[PDB]
Parts: sequence; structure tokens; C-alpha cells
Amino acid sequence: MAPPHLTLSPELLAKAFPFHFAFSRNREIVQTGEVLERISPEPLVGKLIEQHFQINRPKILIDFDAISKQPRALFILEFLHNGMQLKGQMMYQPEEEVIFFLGSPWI
Amino acid sequence: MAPPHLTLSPELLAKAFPFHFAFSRNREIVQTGEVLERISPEPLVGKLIEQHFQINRPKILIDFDAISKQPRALFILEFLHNGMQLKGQMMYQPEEEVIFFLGSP
Repeated sequence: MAPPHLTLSPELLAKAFPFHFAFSRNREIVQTGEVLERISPEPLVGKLIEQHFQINRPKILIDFDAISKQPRALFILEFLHNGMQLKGQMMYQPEEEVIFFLGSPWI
Repeated sequence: MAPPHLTLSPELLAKAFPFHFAFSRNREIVQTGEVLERISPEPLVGKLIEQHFQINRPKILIDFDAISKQPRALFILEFLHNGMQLKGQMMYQPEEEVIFFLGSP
């Protein structure tokens, strides 16, 4: 092996993806990008995803295993507070047991 | 502060961005995404960036410091080999002292 060995630090990930979020099996939001938390009226970290987002595409329930069994799908999410739509990938991180939504507003 | 504490592992990053690469101050490529190594006639890691890519936008030289100074600019890089074009962001990471190009066609 010559494995990849570099990644973005959590800080750079939050700058590069200011609308990302990550959530755990319990559906709790555990991290957000800088802009997304700034524009939310309520703190998002510690809250359940479905109090704050709806999944527009694909036509599935907001369920951790359902999402994790679809790594190649392009997700479309709606931020419930202002109806802004975010688009991007849902990537499962097994070691930590979280999914990152790496999303940005689509236009 | 309530800083972010989680990030994608190196392996997850290569899957999420299969056309990415990172390079160091000496301009040698230190990692690439999966697909990028697959469509490249020769191994990229350990090679100098300017032997494989050119910058189409913005109009700057291919040096680490100039690139580091365009944090918000959209980069369009051309794979010298097939002429394929990669568009994305250049992000400088102070601790490992690398720049990740997170782009795709």
C-alpha cells in the first residue's frame, strides 16, 4: 500500500464547506460549517436532523442506515428555517460512526 | 470558541473527491484521488505539478505561494495529457504545509 495520508483539518473543512453538517446514528447533529450555524436561529449542534432539514432527493426518509446505503446519490436537502436547498454527497465515516453532508446551496 | 472537531479521514476524502490532489511547497504531488491516478498515463505522486497540469484560471504562475494567495478564486486546471479540465478550489493547510485542490471536471 501507498495509502492516502492527508486530509483537511476540521477547521479547513468548515471554511471550505461553510454549509456542511455531520450527524450520528441517533440522528443528532454533531458538527456544522461556519455559515450554516451563523444563519440558524437555533443552535444546530445537539439537535435532531429532522427538526432542521427535509430530504427532497432521493425520495427517502431521513434515516441513518437508509442514507448510509446510498454513497453515490446526489442529495438535495431543504433547510427548514428559510427553505434554502442544499445539494451534495452523504459520506459515511465508520470509525467515528457519523455521516458528513458536504453540501452547498444550489442555484 | 466552539471549534469543529471532526473531518473526513484521508481515505474518505479520496472517495468523496476522486479527482483531488494535494501538493507541498516543493510543488511535488503528495496524494491524489482514486480516479485521477486511473486516467493518468504515469503515476502522479512524487511528480512535480507543472509536469502534469497547467493553470488556465486565474492567470498566475504555478508556485505554491501565489496559489496560496488566491483562497477564494476558482481554479481551472488543465491536465496536460488529455486536455481535460478540472475546476475547483485551492485550500492551504498550514500544519502539513500542503494545498489541496478539490476539483472535478
